[PDB]
Amino acid sequence: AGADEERAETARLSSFIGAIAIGDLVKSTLGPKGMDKILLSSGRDASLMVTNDGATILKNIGVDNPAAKVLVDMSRVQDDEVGDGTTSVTVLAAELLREAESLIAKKIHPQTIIAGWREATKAARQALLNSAVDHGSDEVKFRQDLMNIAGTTLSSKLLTHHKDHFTKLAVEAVLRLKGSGNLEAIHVIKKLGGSLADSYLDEGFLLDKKIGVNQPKRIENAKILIANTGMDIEHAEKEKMKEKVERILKHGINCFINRQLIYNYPEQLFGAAGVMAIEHADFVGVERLALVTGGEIASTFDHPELVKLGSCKLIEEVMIGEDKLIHFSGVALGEACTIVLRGATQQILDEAERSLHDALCVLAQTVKDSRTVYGGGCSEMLMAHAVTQLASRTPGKEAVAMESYAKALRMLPTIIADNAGYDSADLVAQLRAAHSEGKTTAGLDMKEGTIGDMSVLGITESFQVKRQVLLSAAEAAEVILRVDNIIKAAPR
Amino acid sequence: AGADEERAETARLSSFIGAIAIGDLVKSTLGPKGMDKILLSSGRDASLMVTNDGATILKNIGVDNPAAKVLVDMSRVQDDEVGDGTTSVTVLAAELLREAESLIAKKIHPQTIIAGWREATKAARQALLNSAVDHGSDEVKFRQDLMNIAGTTLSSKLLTHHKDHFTKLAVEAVLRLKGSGNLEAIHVIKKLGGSLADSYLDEGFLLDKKIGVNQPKRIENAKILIANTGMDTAEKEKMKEKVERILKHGINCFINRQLIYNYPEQLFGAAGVMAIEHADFVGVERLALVTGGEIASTFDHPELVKLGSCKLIEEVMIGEDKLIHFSGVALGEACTIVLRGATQQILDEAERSLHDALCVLAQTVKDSRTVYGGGCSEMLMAHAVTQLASRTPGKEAVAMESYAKALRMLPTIIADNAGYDSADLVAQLRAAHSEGKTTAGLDMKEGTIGDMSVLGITESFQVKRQVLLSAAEAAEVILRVDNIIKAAPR
Amino acid sequence: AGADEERAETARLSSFIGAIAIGDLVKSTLGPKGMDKILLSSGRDASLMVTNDGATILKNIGVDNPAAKVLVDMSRVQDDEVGDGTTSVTVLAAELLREAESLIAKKIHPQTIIAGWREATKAARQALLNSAVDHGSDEVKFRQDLMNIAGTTLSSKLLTHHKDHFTKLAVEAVLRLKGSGNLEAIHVIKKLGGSLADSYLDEGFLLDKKIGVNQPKRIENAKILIANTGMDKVAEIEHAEKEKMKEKVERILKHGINCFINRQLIYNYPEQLFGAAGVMAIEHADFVGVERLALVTGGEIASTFDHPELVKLGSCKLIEEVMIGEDKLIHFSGVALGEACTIVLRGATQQILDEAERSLHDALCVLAQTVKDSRTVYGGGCSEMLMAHAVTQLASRTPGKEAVAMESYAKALRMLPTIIADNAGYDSADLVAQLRAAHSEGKTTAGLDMKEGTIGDMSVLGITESFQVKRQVLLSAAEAAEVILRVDNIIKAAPR
Amino acid sequence: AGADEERAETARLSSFIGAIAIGDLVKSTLGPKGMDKILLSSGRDASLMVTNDGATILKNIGVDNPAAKVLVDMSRVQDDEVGDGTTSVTVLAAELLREAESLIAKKIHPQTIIAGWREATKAARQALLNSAVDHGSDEVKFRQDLMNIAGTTLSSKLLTHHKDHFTKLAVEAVLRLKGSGNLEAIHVIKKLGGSLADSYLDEGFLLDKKIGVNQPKRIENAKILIANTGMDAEKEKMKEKVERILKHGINCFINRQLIYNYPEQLFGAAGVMAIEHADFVGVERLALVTGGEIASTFDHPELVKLGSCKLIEEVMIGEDKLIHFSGVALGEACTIVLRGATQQILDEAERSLHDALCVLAQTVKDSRTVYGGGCSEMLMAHAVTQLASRTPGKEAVAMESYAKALRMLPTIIADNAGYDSADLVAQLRAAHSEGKTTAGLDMKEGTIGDMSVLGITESFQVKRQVLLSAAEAAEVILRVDNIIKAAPR
Amino acid sequence: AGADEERAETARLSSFIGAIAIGDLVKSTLGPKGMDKILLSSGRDASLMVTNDGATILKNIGVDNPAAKVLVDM
Repeated sequence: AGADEERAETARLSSFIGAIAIGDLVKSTLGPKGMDKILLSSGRDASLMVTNDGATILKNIGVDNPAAKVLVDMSRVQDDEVGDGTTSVTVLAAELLREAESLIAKKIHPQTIIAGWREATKAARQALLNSAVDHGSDEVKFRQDLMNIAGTTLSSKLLTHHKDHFTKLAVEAVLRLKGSGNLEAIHVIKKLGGSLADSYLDEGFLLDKKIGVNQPKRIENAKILIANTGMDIEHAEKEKMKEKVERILKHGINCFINRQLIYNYPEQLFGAAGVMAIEHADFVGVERLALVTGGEIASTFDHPELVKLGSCKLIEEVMIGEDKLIHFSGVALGEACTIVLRGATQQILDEAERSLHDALCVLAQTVKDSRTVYGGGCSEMLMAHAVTQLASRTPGKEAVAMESYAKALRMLPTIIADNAGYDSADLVAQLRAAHSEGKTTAGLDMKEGTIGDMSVLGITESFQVKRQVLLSAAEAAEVILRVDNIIKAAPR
Repeated sequence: AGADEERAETARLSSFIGAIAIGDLVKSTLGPKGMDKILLSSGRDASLMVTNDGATILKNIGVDNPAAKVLVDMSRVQDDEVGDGTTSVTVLAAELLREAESLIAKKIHPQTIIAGWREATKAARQALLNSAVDHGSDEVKFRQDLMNIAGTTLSSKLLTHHKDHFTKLAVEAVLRLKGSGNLEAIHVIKKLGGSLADSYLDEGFLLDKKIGVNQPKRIENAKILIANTGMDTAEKEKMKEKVERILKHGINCFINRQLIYNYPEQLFGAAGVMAIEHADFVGVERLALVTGGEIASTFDHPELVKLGSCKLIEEVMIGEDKLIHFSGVALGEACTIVLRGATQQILDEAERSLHDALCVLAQTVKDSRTVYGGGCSEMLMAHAVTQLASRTPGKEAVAMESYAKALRMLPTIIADNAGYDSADLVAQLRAAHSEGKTTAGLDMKEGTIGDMSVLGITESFQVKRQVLLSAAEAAEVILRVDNIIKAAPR
Repeated sequence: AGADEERAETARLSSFIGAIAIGDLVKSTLGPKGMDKILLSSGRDASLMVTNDGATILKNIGVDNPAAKVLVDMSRVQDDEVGDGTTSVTVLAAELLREAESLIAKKIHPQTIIAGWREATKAARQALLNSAVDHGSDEVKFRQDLMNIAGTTLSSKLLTHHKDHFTKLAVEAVLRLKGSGNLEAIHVIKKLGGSLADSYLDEGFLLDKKIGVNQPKRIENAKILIANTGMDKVAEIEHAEKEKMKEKVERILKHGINCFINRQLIYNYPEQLFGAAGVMAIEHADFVGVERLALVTGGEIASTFDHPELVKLGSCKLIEEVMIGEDKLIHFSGVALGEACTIVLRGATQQILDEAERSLHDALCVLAQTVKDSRTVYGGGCSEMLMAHAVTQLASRTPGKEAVAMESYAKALRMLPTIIADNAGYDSADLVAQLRAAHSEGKTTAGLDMKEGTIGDMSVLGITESFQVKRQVLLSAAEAAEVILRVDNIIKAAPR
Repeated sequence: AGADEERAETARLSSFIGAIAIGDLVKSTLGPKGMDKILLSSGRDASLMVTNDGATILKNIGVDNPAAKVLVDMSRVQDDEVGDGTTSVTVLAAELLREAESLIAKKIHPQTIIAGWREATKAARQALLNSAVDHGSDEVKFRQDLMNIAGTTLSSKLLTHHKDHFTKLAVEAVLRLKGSGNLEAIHVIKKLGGSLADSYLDEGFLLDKKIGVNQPKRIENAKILIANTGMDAEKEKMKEKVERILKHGINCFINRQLIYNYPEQLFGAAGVMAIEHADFVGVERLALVTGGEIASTFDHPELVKLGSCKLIEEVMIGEDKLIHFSGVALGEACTIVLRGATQQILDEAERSLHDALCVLAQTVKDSRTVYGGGCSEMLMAHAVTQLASRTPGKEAVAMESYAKALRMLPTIIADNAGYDSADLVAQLRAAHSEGKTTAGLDMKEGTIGDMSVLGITESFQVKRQVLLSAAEAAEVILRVDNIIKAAPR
Repeated sequence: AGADEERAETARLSSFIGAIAIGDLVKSTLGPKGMDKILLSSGRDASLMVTNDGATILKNIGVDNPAAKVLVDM
């Protein structure tokens, strides 16, 4: 009873406890019926932060003494190349530690057990495409573009009553995204007001800056000017003023965008002319705009006329249910487009700044991968039936490592059933029988409380989440299990 | 949170902890690789006692706050009609608690789960007699009398070097005592002197006493007199009544259970009669069944109301201690085994094992059925029970599967106390049983798997049927009782 | 603020700790230059008890909570079938625990190693029948009466200088004693003076008492009387006292009474009578001597003054009060029975002369069966080195697991040569290697000669060990100590 | 001062405790079944660092009062000029301290026991000398150059899935440098940019620097100039440098310090490639390669300078620009150079090439190796046990205690395999006694097998350094007189 | 008992409490005989604002640990 001082057995437990504590908070977030949580902290925190995405909160806060923060940091790298959907990778790693309890009972070299990871690779061969799956999106694709994985990513997120519609909108954005040059030039801004649609799709670019209170409300047959150099004895200044206007009247210029500080003198002049300019426009938006507007060659005040190409469908500032912004539309190119999101309404609403970035990635993979797997636990039960056989028929050493890996899969069906509110035990017996039969389409239906046809619901998981999780699941852990717990010092 | 008031889920956990703690101490006492343990206490304990037998130590002390004393008390009722062998019933009852963790996931009501226990009855019935119990042990029996179950009882006891030979001797004792209808006339004394044989079998009853330093050494065509009332009590009249009745009978030996009066004693020496003073009553009762008995009352006791055996009564040196031998009983039903041994705590240890060796063998003759030991029975049942869970509809299936799962730990427990990797042992073990060989089991000495029959290890059939149905009913009452509230006695 | 708090590996330590504590006290005792320790306790203890014999002290006291009393109890059975010599069985068992530190390093299954204990069954038995060389003793035996094992038992004792002579004396005591009669009525005492002999042999039983200053110097064809009850117109009553006197003298004369011994106070009137008559009486005689004496004299029925004549059986040879150099003591001697006999050692109130009494009981046991066994082995550790050279071979011979346990047993014999030499006052390191070469060569007689400072001929010295002590020690020790390490953990829980 | 004064048994104990703490952490790290380890520490570490190689972690941190740090420090000297492979030198040294508890029973003085070390030589020498182990290493050798010990050093480390091949490359480097002692002038670098083989072999030395944006890309029949003093009226310095330079035909300038701007303009037009703040370690090694020169003041060019004129150029081999020095006339010194895939594993390759390099140079020249998997150790145990009986008075005590120590090593290897060592300990003993030096513990087998088939051989140097260092440390602290102040610093 | 530690079901109660706490202040305002509330805040606030309009006051301040700010914004 009691005692804190780490050597031998105590060493494993600190890592063991860290893994179990995080699993309960993340478990609620999995699949179609996930949950949203709020957190409050003193240092560099304003109020409770509610993030649906597990990865965002783990990076943000280092709450306590036990070791687990380093494991958390690594997940971000995964996010850049795929990331989100639902947070499941951390959970599988945590459950790996649970049978370590059985390891003391084993009473043999813990490190020998590492051969189990090699064994896991054997499991991996068996794991690979043995579980029917779904063929996936051809490229662009009609119906299969969405009403799939994005909805699942959203399911945990607190907005899915109307949000699933929003997700459906997002695949349209990804299809246009491919071809130009991987992923950049994507920007979306949320709106503080609610509507049934809850989102508008723009054919151009969305920006939020204004020259000043004075100037005409809207421009047509717009000409766009982009300058690298700022507009920045007093009589000599007037010459700078005049050159700007002289070149400007001739073109018919409707809008001027400059990436940096804008000199005050021209501003007075623009208002009389009827030309709208933007001060300190961000470079990333501008560069994107150039693709959209046909581009410009930006240099010194010589920049006007022919060296400048400007799209002209329409540039205007449009009131959008509350916070108004400038909309660039009708781009001749058509290659780059912008999405405007409207939120449920709350602190959660501002996540839309970088939420889309997480959203773009799951949809982009679905269209790009051209492969998928069946949703709501369909994949997990089928694989579990196959793995149980494998341990029994491999004699001696080979059998112990494979069997332990196999039971890990059983918990996932239950986690989905438990968040459903239906009985987990009733669910387990019925679930296994349908998968055993051979119907890969059949899966967990939370709404029913019983097993049903997953395909009818339309919930499917993309192919990348299943192959990648399996490859490094057994590689990240092995460096750690090679070790018991840490070297000399007198920690904590 | 954290301070002793318990309700619902917190109440269940205390029961859970008590079961796990007991299993680790008892596990080391299973089969051929079992071990001896010594416990020390202060306050009405005398000091340090060693108990190989799990049941004896558990009954003696209620050590701490967790609740398990009542569960412990039950094992003794089992012991008189079967008991011992090896202690396995407590372990199986304890492991049933582990499934309760999966139970929280079930999250509603554990009670309909109980239906699983009757499902368990099919599993219980299905594999313990399904391999090859054996056929025989019809009566007295030549070779098959031992080098079987007694050895297994001894298996849990390390002393089984010299000791397994001792075990072999015990069945000879059971053949005369067979029936177990009435267990009585068996007396064993350990002797302080080392020898390879370690024990001697006496054709009768062994007792340590002498009249005094006078009186004849040996009697033949012996007549035996036992008196309920003492010789203690004009005095000459008591003397003459005793002599007159005595001479006609030819009285060879007199045994009295209490104080003896001196006047009689002078008489006995000249007469040629050997008398015993303050002989223990329990020996006397056993003796009565043995010699046809007698009615013990006042000095009218001699002649016909008394019956006496006619073979041989003499005092014979045993090792380093002087004892008297009663033998040649006409009845033949009751006889005595005398232990010798090296002499130490262990020699006193044999006292603990006597009332263990005797019970197991008695049961083996009556059941006429047995199962393969060394864990052979346990792995086979596990393979068969896995199929059953899949067959049954749903909720029942969930409960049926969990019971099957528990059998897996036993192969592990035998290997774990043996000295070989538990993980490696399980994989190789299952393949042997799966194949179809009943004889094959766990060979602790080997470190792998082998033929159990060669070693001579078998388990009584009766221990296996009783453990299965009884465990179900006992487990059923604890899940059913959720609220346990108690305070310190006084 | 206290507690016992121990788990898993610490539990192992409790078995470990008991063995180390016992070994340090006993090691000094072993061999020719042994050490004597006095133990004093209060509360159901009297004073100054010092025991040379390791077995006697361990049995008497259960000092503390850790387990060790049970291991101790085993040694007494060994003592019954052969006895002592020097205490060594406990020491070897203790060192077996040291390998367990190695066992954590082993880090597999400590119980698997326990298989070695099974192996020890074979290890102990090859130890048997094999080893030391000697022969037999016929009966009575002139030269071979002693100058053998008693010197060996004594070697542990600080006593062996003048005392080896005392030891020689003890077999004379056994020769008169010999038979299967028992070890009965053997009494030996000590006296406050210094002489080369340092001891004397009394014909039969020693008692420190006298009737009074007056009375005959000695009695012959003596009759011995033992009484349970004590001797304890106005003028006629004084006359009546004389009546008690009358019965005592008139029937005392018919018997021929030469000595009266009473275990209590004695009335003064009879005392005058005994002196004139020629009869020697003893006031407040010790009861323990009396019961023992009765076996010697054939006994008697001790009741009221009716006690004389036939109910009394006195043995007659010589009862006298004799000079023991300083003070004077009375010798019963000449017992017809022959079953019981006595010898006298000299020292008294020295400091530890009472340890001699403790020393004495174990020493007597050694001599009594030397004649009965008729078999012995060479002393001075000659027997121990030879067996040790042989056992190294054995560990290699047994496969796998068995070799580790058998090899440990072999090193146990090595320590004895070192202990014998170390207390001698010579360098232990030099002694061990020179010793091994002589035994290896093939000479059984050669052994450790402490006075020499090197190796010498044991047979000339007169030091031997009973064949029985070596056979039994190897069998019983292995099987009995087997029990101790078969159990790794001894615990329970908590009190408060 | 500090004044921590050591007394008899309380002096010995500090040495005893240090040895036990090190052994448990290092034991799991050994050979094929070797494992990576992580550490979190007080003070300035703030996080968990993972180093497979035991030596790297021990030098970085000096955690507590007893001094084991100095024992630790010694292992690096071994690592730079021989070294690693598997960490066992520290483990064997630690195990000998346990016996000292036994030694108090002996109770004379430690020094008498010290006789064991003369006999450590006789018992052990027989042990190394029990023979086979080393094929012979003829000199260079077509296939025995590797796929042996370097591969095993890598085995404890993960990079081995594709880096076993990298290890193979390293032996080629050692063979060309054989003779005149050992190691000098060996260096290794890694480049970001993937290839399946993951390596490029350079016949010369690899340096990562460039003169500037301008200057000829490739130089031919190059002359090398090394200056002890930096380039840093001003025009006169410019004039002296140009006049001397043209006659020599100087194609490259290497200076170990800061370089002045004026000469730089001249070098581009001249056709001479110069290197700013060149590393001294590369230069000294390079000097053996180019024949060297005496570096003085600008008077230095021509005869007082000796340059090698084969081929110097800066080559784009992938991503980061590097400069290749090639054509060593001496032949005594060469480099190697490594490539990768662009992975964490690749940077680990840098960690183990050093490990591979040191082992082979010593393995080839010493003409000795030992059988791994405990083959050498059990055989050694059998020979030593009879030896104690053989020795006289003062000889027969020290040797006997040393002999039982060897017994533990077979046991440690069997457990890390996972099989029961009890069965293993004497089954193993019977095979060594028989006469097969090639037989030993087979971790993969789970019992005993043929070590030679496995291909695990240990450098003879790794085994001598460990055994001698093992108890010398034990005997020195117990003796310690008039200790002064405290802390290794 | 004795602590403010809360999880899952007890956790729900804090959400529960926020809704009840807001209702008592607002109810007085809801009709033809309302009260009037002032609310003075210390730290980066300009004077105490006394508001009879319930919507205006809930939006202006995020007073404490319990969560109700998000309900208010809509």
